[PDB]
Amino acid sequence: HTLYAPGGYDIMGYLIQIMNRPNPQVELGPVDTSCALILCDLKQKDTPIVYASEAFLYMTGYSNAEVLGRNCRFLQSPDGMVKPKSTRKYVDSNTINTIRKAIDRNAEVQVEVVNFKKNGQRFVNFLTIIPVRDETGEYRYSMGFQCE
Amino acid sequence: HTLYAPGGYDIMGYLIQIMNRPNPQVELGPVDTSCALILCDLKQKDTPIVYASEAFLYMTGYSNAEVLGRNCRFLQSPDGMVKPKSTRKYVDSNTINTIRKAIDRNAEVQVEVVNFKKNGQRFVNFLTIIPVRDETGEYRYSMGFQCE
Ligand SMILES: *[C@@]12=NC3=[C]C([C])=C([C])[C]=C3N([C][C]([O])[C]([O])[C]([O])[C]OP([O])(=O)OP([O])(=O)O[C][C]3O[C](N4[C]=NC5=C4N=[C]N=C5[N])[C]([O])[C]3[O])C1=NC(=O)[N]C2=O
Ligand SMILES: *[C@@]12=NC3=[C]C([C])=C([C])[C]=C3N([C][C]([O])[C]([O])[C]([O])[C]OP([O])(=O)OP([O])(=O)O[C][C]3O[C](N4[C]=NC5=C4N=[C]N=C5[N])[C]([O])[C]3[O])C1=NC(=O)[N]C2=O
Repeated sequence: HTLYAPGGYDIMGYLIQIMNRPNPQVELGPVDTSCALILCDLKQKDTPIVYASEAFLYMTGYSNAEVLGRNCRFLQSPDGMVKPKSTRKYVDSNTINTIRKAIDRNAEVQVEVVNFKKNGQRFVNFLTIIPVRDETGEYRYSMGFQCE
Repeated sequence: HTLYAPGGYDIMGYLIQIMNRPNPQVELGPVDTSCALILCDLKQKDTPIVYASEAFLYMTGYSNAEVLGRNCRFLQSPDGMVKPKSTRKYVDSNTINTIRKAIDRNAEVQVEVVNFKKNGQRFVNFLTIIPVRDETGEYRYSMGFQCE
């Protein structure tokens, strides 16, 4: 059965994997459940978000139906309109390249980035993205760790 | 919360210890952030709840103040009144028997029990209880996974 994971993903399992991941690159610190986190599909074009907890939804002001299927970059514009390769007027291009390259290289990244909520409120997001290997060792997803 | 998840018992740590238990008696399956969690200390009088995740609070409609320091059986009555060794007038007593026995033998139990929310709403609770063994063999904590 899958009664304890209606979201569709064993988030507890990927967090455990990260906790014990060999040679931890960035310092994650304490994550439990109430943490604002999301999971993206690396095996799907533009790494769409395939799971958004809560906390994350509450924080960003977005619903589960508003974020699932989209790339987390929409949080970079006060109107949630962020196209790939484009130039953000309020977010450091440098920062996002660090995130971009780390992701393509399956490398860990931890930065501070300017994000925006649905209503348009700006805020600093202490983000960290750690790739996740599936049952077979291949990196199929990436877990997102957001914090205001 | 501030960073990602500090204030509290090492819940993440027990979830890890639990998934890696090489004696699976019951099947937990995948677990996400929607899973209501509670940690109980079997060595304290009447196995009181020492930790309750927000999902549990949200599910049972009670607050942290209201569930902390108490035995989860309070959920077996629409008014929160459930004294030990007493006959409940709604619940299936076999489910209540099975649970208690399991808990006394430090055995994993998985049932569907009849619970009640703060507002009186009745719900079927897919309850799974797994005790955590100590590095010394002793069982102090027991983790409960509940989902309507
Ligand atoms: C979000 N959380 C979250 C969670 C998870 C699980 C993942 C995988 C990622 C996030 N992110 C990041 C977001 O999804 C995305 O990865 C990020 O926006 C960067 O990637 P992308 O594809 O948007 O990059 P793009 O469009 O190329 O823009 C970069 C920027 O840099 C300039 N650029 C381009 N080539 C360059 C250059 N500068 C210098 N040198 C070269 N060679 C461009 O002009 C662009 O402006 C999350 N994002 C978020 O904001 N918040 C989270 O919580
Ligand atoms: C709750 N979650 C949760 C989480 C965690 C971590 C634990 C450890 C436990 C739970 N539970 C269970 C609850 O706290 C409690 O353990 C459970 O209700 C059983 O224990 P208890 O103390 O209530 O038993 P009691 O009072 O002895 O009553 C048994 C009952 O059965 C009948 N009986 C008694 N002797 C019998 C007999 N029938 C037949 N033969 C004999 N010899 C009587 O009718 C008794 O009244 C959680 N509980 C919950 O409801 N929801 C959760 O999510």
